Amino acid sequence: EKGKPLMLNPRTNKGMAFTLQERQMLGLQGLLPPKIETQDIQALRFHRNLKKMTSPLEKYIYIMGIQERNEKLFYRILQDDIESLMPIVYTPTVGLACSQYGHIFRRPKGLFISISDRGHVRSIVDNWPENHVKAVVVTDGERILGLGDLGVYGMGIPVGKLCLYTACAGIRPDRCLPVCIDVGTDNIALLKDPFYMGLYQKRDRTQQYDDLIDEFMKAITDRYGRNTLIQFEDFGNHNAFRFLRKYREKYCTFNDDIQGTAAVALAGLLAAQKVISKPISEHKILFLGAGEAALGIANLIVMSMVENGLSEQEAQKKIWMFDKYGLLVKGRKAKIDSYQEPFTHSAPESIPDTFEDAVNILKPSTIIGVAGAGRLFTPDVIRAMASINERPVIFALSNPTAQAECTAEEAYTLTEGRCLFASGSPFGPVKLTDGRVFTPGQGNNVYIFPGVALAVILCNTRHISDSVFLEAAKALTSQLTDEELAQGRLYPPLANIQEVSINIAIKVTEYLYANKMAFRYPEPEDKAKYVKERTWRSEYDSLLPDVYEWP
Amino acid sequence: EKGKPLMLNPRTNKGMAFTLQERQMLGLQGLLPPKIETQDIQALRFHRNLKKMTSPLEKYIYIMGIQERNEKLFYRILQDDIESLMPIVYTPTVGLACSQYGHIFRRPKGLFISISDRGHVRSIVDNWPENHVKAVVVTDGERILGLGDLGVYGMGIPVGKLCLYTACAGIRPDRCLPVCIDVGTDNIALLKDPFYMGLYQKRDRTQQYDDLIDEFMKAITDRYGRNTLIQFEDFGNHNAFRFLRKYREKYCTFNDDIQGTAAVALAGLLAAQKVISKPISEHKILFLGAGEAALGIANLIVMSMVENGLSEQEAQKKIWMFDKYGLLVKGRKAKIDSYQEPFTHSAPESIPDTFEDAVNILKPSTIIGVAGAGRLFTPDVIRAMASINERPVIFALSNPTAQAECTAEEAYTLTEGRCLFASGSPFGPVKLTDGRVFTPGQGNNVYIFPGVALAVILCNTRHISDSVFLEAAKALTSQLTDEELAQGRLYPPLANIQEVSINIAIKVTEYLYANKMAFRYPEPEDKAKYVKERTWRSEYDSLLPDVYEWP
Amino acid sequence: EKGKPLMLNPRTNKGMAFTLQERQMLGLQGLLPPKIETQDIQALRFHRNLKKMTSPLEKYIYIMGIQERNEKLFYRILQDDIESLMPIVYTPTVGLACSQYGHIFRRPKGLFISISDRGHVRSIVDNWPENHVKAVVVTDGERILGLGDLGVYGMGIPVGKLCLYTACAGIRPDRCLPVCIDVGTDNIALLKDPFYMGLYQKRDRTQQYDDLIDEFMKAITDRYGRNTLIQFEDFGNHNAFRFLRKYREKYCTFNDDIQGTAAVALAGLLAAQKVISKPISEHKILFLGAGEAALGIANLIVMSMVENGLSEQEAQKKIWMFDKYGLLVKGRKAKIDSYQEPFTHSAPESIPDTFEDAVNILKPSTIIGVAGAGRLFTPDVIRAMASINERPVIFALSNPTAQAECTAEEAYTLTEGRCLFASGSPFGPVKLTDGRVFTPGQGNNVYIFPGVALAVILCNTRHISDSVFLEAAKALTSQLTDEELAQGRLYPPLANIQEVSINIAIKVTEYLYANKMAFRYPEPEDKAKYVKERTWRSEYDSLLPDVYEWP
Ligand SMILES: NC(=O)c1ccc[n+]([C@@H]2O[C@H](COP(=O)([O-])OP(=O)(O)OC[C@H]3O[C@@H](n4cnc5c(N)ncnc54)[C@H](O)[C@@H]3O)[C@@H](O)[C@H]2O)c1
Ligand SMILES: NC(=O)c1ccc[n+]([C@@H]2O[C@H](COP(=O)([O-])OP(=O)(O)OC[C@H]3O[C@@H](n4cnc5c(N)ncnc54)[C@H](O)[C@@H]3O)[C@@H](O)[C@H]2O)c1
Ligand SMILES: NC(=O)c1ccc[n+]([C@@H]2O[C@H](COP(=O)([O-])OP(=O)(O)OC[C@H]3O[C@@H](n4cnc5c(N)ncnc54)[C@H](O)[C@@H]3O)[C@@H](O)[C@H]2O)c1
Ligand SMILES: NC(=O)c1ccc[n+]([C@@H]2O[C@H](COP(=O)([O-])OP(=O)(O)OC[C@H]3O[C@@H](n4cnc5c(N)ncnc54)[C@H](O)[C@@H]3O)[C@@H](O)[C@H]2O)c1
Ligand SMILES: NC(=O)c1ccc[n+]([C@@H]2O[C@H](COP(=O)([O-])OP(=O)(O)OC[C@H]3O[C@@H](n4cnc5c(N)ncnc54)[C@H](O)[C@@H]3O)[C@@H](O)[C@H]2O)c1
Ligand SMILES: NC(=O)c1ccc[n+]([C@@H]2O[C@H](COP(=O)([O-])OP(=O)(O)OC[C@H]3O[C@@H](n4cnc5c(N)ncnc54)[C@H](O)[C@@H]3O)[C@@H](O)[C@H]2O)c1
Ligand SMILES: [Lu+3]
Ligand SMILES: [Lu+3]
Ligand SMILES: [Lu+3]
Repeated sequence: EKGKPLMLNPRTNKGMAFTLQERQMLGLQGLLPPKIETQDIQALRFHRNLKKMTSPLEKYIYIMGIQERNEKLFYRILQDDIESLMPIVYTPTVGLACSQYGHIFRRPKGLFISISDRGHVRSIVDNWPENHVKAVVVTDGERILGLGDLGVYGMGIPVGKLCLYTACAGIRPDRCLPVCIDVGTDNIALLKDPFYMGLYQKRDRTQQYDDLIDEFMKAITDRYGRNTLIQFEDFGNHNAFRFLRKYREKYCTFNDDIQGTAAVALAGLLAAQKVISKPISEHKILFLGAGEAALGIANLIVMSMVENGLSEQEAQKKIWMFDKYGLLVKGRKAKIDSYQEPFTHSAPESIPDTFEDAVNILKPSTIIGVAGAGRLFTPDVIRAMASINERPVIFALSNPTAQAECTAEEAYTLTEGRCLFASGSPFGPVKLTDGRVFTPGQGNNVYIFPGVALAVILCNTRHISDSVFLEAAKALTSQLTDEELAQGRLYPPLANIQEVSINIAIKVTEYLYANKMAFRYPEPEDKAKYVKERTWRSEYDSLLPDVYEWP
Repeated sequence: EKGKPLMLNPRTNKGMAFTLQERQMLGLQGLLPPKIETQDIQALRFHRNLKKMTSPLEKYIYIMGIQERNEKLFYRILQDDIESLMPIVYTPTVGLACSQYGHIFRRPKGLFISISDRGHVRSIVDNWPENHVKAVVVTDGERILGLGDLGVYGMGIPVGKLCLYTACAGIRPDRCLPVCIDVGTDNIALLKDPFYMGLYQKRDRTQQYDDLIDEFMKAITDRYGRNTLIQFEDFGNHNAFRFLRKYREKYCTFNDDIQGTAAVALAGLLAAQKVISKPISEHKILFLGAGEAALGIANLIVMSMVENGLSEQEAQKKIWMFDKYGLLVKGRKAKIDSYQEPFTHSAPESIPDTFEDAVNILKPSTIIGVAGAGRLFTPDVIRAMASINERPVIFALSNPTAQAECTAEEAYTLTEGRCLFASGSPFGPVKLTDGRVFTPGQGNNVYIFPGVALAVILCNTRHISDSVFLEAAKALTSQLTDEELAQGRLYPPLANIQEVSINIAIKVTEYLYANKMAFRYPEPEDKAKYVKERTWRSEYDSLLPDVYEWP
Repeated sequence: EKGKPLMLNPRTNKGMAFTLQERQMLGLQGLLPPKIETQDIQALRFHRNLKKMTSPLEKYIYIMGIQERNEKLFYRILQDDIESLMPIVYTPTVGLACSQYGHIFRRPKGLFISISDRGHVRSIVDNWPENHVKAVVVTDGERILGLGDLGVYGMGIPVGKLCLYTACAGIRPDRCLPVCIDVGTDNIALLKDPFYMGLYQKRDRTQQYDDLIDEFMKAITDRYGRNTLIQFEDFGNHNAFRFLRKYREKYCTFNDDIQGTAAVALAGLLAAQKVISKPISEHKILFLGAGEAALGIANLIVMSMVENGLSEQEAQKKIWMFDKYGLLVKGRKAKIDSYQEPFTHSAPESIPDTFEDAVNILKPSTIIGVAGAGRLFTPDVIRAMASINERPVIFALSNPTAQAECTAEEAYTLTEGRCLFASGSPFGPVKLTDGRVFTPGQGNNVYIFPGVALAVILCNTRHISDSVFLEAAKALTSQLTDEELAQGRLYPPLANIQEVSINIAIKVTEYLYANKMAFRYPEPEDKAKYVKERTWRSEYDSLLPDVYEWP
């Protein structure tokens, strides 16, 4: 192609950063102003403009705009302050954006397969411009973060992650593809909003539903290969948990909200013991709730507990769960799902009633907050664990900084900095009464999924096993400098999420090869330089044709 | 536009004559043989191959090939050997090819409008790739030359024709458009021809046919401009005359079969007298038939008799018509149509039975053989004219050479050479006993329409007046040379048909301006340069961008 | 893409076969005669036309055009009458066309990597409009059949060849790419040909040459992957054997004029013995030449011998070769090449001054005319062998039908039908005095390269071993009927080359597969239906967009 269609395609457009030669060769001369910018000027003007921006959503709507304008530029700036931009491009700003979706709508971004399209998903799947695709993120928006049902308003999610895929891992922007499935909704507020962008109708939980998913999986694979990466996101547990059991062994899929999480959690717990050094067998982990996040970590734990010569059975018997309906035990009045059954150990002599109550009775070495019900890690709770453990482990991942089970402060200050804390949300250093500063640890999934993703793709791996995430964990934590440890943080600084992911890549592509799960041939000798070589760069490319005089 | 499509479109492609640099900058490198030919080299490979060919229609096939192949090479070749290729790319071989259309089809060429498309003509009209179309050529296939109704097999003419408009006048191909309208055919054979490629049904003569032409008429002027020229062709006398009467002053249209013909005749008819010199007033013209081609002329004659000082009446009264049914006289039994009455004079004392009988009875000065009935211009008939006239004028235009009213020999020899003979069929010189080579001329309409077409175009004339044909006629005649006269031809050698039409273009555009029939401003001063300036080239152009250093 | 480009493309064009719906929707109405044809009427128009043809090259020309205007059709027509068209699209008419290339030239047909494009081939590769290429053919026009250095006039071989890959095996056209590499030329005549379409310089042989080959090999692989099939062709022995050993291991390359030829012969020879039954050990084999063919053939034989409980050494020791410099024995006066040594045995007591002479002293079971010098298997040479052996094997591969070492007649007759004949050129049945008719079997490589090519591709077989060709022969050979064996052919009817090749492919896949060299996963339980599926078709395909109401 040539001409303005060049300037129209974000994948090509370089704005003023187009060289005079191209500008001429390409028949652009006169379509751009007499100025030839660099990628540093263009970028400058950006911050120079993002600053004057007030609200974070406004900044989102701005940046997200340079995505459908100039692919390179958009992504260059991305890493430019990847640390600070991430929270606008993704969490939490995107939850805002996702709620606003349909109002702040401007240009479309992903792929849309509706239940009204059943029987033709393929052709649709064939409507997508991109030739080579390797990454696919899909959601049916049923559980858009803590916003619950958001229908197609949720497509904001796929869009976000795929950005990180590239931003911190180096996956090709073209090779990705966010997708949103529309089967209707349940949010009335959504069913009566003239600005909604999907089929106006209650969800579809009939057989039609699965078949549709089925049809799309095949359509995607059919169209792009069987090794093509398919990440399930924001779904309705039940489905999100069964749609995994089902296809995992059939396709190249994985669900971050589950596997992706458990990965980071572990990493946390891990690095903790690296400083605690407490003989596995004696551990006691108690959960403040039995949901998705829980069951998810609960097993990658057992999994690694077991990997240490422990029988799955005795392993999981070291895992206790406490959800709204009280403590998770045998025979209780409330209900307990199949996934729950294992972690539901026969009732202890005396039954607590307060999480705080439980803590005692059971006496866990560890305690994790995943109930998203605000601050339940009372001062008492903390201060009790703080007693029973010479160095307690507390993890409040609930989000946002509104739902955490507690705070970093109450955490350390109520334990003599004798505890090891980690927050799912962000939290500031903590200097205490003795001039002691404790920089805490935030467990974002951005720590895993992008790394695991790059590996599985560059390896032509055909399936993603749990041992992978379990291995992913290690990879991560095994990135914590002793001083980081000294500092007290159980997660590598979010400033270098790149390299960290790039490293995690390596170590995973290696692992893959060793266990012979990688089919990419022929195996390379230097995976380091291997991987590091395959990353996608924002650095512009000359569009000039290869002329050359002929002797 | 770039890539193979450059090589795929005939207008762009130029084969191995594509310069290394264009190849390189256009991305055609390694798509063409490393050799770089010139146009001549190419045009040579052609004439070399053409040589080893046998049947003309075989050639016509080959040649018409380079058309839908390399626009710029095809034509160069044409005006390269015009006098010799003319009767291949067009009559007579084209007559052959039309009857064979379907068995010799390889690729489509013009625009097809069918009554099945009635109501949507416009849309059809809108599918023609070209943007700027100035000259059109329509036909409904009813009377393809002497081959009659040929259904869609006639589309072989609009193309042939236009080749001349372009090769002779110097008109821009991408500005012409050969159109073919389908309303069934009446040819049973075709009707049963399994390769016939039109609608399988009787010719529709209902009201619909009228509306179609209309819809099309307007649909074309709409999309292209009411100043856009439309030439009617191989049509059916009855229609070709009314449509001519109708849209004449409504659009920029005319008809070759009538208008075109008429002019060329007179051309001869003046080149003759020019050597004869016989006081108009004593002139007596007689037609061997009274159809289309006769009345078409009969009036071009009048107009000029009346231009010389006669009155409409006194002029025609010097014209007589004798068709199959005998002498055309006031009250005669056979039918006389409104377009004949004028020339149907009052019965001369004696009514002749034979054309030769009439020859005496009337005592004409000029004899016109247009009945297309072969040798009816009997040696006697010759000898008679030759007697009663010390300088008889005989015109056998019937075609082909067979239907000819006679032959130059039986004319010149049977007159000692005291006859000014012209034929619508090719005849070589005739050396008699005393040893005198006379080159009888032929009156191809190819002399007219192009040059006029040429002028009417660039003059943005809105309507074609017959006065233009009469004028045109002079133009052509006045091309003659005393030597061309002394040689015996009243028509200029086909060889320089280039200049011949070009030169006519000028003189005609001039006439247009002066009578104000021209709307192209500003009116140049030196018309000669004007036109010679506006003639399409055959020589290659560049596609190479305009690159240059910015100081 | 729609409108004219869609019919401007040989791949998409369907001529009058475009449905009305495709016509209206794709904006083609009017652009095509109002007649919707069917492939059958189209193809019908072609034979009915080809008939009136005469010269064999003429037909060639006529059919090679259908190729550049409408794929599907061309081929449809092709395999329609593959037997009669094969020789026209290929040998022995192809050579007629290579010699006349440029003297016939109309439109480019493949890739062109000149030595002048050195250091840039990649880009040139990048100019090929096809995105997924899987089959490649390359040649340097140095030894194009018994014609010799033909320059870029030889491009016609890959092109043609490719046609059969398709027409015979079922390989997707857009995935095939024929290539020619201009490095100058040693044939003078061409160097003086004003039409010559290549580098008007002497054949470069310096280091630049190989380097270019390499630059290319990767260039291709770079763009189309590594597993991309690369068959060599009509090179100058020398390089053919070297580049062979070279890239053989680093690429999916192979050479038909070596590995292919072989396979056919052994398929002939395997056949013979099936009706001869003479326990290997007692086999003796001579050769009328030691150039290219000889060695190739020879070895695969050795390979099989080996296969049957033998030893490389003795094996070839059972093989002898008599070139134009006497026989290939130890210490002879002429020059023996490295590839020739393992067949240049130690001189037997008396040394043969003649083939006939060597025929006795050696008294071989099998004989093979691969000298292409003509009839050297004289009636004596025949009868002699006839005598010596009760069931003698004679194979005269030399081509055309002029270099044939003998003929089926002089074979079957001068042996009462005691021999096992097999010729390279074409020959029809032979009836004897005792009214005994025998069809002589022809051994074209067309029987092979397709089937295989097809296999390697579909199986992503990264490399092509010799154990496959030999395994190919067996498979081919195994396609013979006992009645077919009755008539006496060692080669199945060319009339069923489709299946033959397909079935050969099926057999090979399982092989490639079972031998763990097929990488395509998952390995299909049914190779039959498997291969049988992915076969390309000549049946047109709808263009209509997938439309459907939304409930
Ligand atoms: N200038 C450019 O845009 C440019 C230049 C050279 C190569 N390439 C591309 O590189 C590819 C060849 O790579 P390879 O086969 O040697 O690699 P590989 O086989 O080592 O990689 C394994 C698979 O992962 C894909 N892949 C590689 N890096 C990726 C990334 N960073 N993000 C997402 N997917 C990735 C590959 O296409 C391949 O299918 C070609 O498809 C080509 O299009 C692009
Ligand atoms: N990477 C991360 O940082 C990350 C990842 C996943 C989940 N999370 C956090 O975990 C929280 C829950 O997410 P989820 O996916 O597990 O949801 P979920 O619905 O699966 O979990 C809810 C569980 O918590 C229990 N619960 C709710 N309120 C309770 C209360 N007031 N007291 C006691 N138990 C209560 C419920 O019984 C239920 O079993 C969220 O706030 C989220 O921010 C963080
Ligand atoms: N530029 C040229 O050289 C040129 C141009 C136009 C027409 N022509 C020739 O004129 C001939 C007729 O064309 P037209 O358009 O006038 O056709 P037409 O059918 O309209 O007219 C033919 C006339 O001749 C009469 N006629 C038929 N047979 C006759 C016979 N046997 N004896 C006497 N009269 C007879 C008919 O009554 C009819 O009126 C054609 O054969 C054609 O070759 C030549
Ligand atoms: N290299 C090229 O291809 C090239 C270069 C210069 C101009 N042009 C073309 O010339 C046109 C401008 O015409 P102008 O205003 O100078 O002319 P003009 O005003 O002198 O002519 C008046 C009319 O005649 C038409 N015309 C001119 N030459 C013609 C021809 N050779 N055949 C058929 N129709 C013809 C014009 O389009 C115009 O409608 C532009 O539309 C442009 O596309 C082409
Ligand atoms: N599938 C087939 O049917 C098939 C395949 C390949 C080759 N061939 C035929 O094989 C013949 C040669 O091809 P090639 O590949 O062997 O090429 P080549 O040029 O490498 O082989 C020539 C050999 O024959 C010998 N020779 C030359 N003249 C001789 C003579 N006058 N007397 C005895 N020996 C002589 C030479 O020493 C040389 O060893 C051709 O005619 C060709 O038609 C047929
Ligand atoms: N209407 C159409 O033209 C149409 C429709 C559906 C699919 N397809 C094509 O089929 C391909 C899917 O192949 P698969 O995954 O089943 O292959 P596969 O894995 O079963 O086959 C192995 C390899 O052989 C190649 N291959 C298969 N048939 C071929 C042929 N006939 N000619 C040349 N190469 C061939 C494949 O591309 C593949 O790389 C897609 O690339 C798609 O473009 C075409
Ligand atoms: Lu999520
Ligand atoms: Lu006409
Ligand atoms: Lu060959």
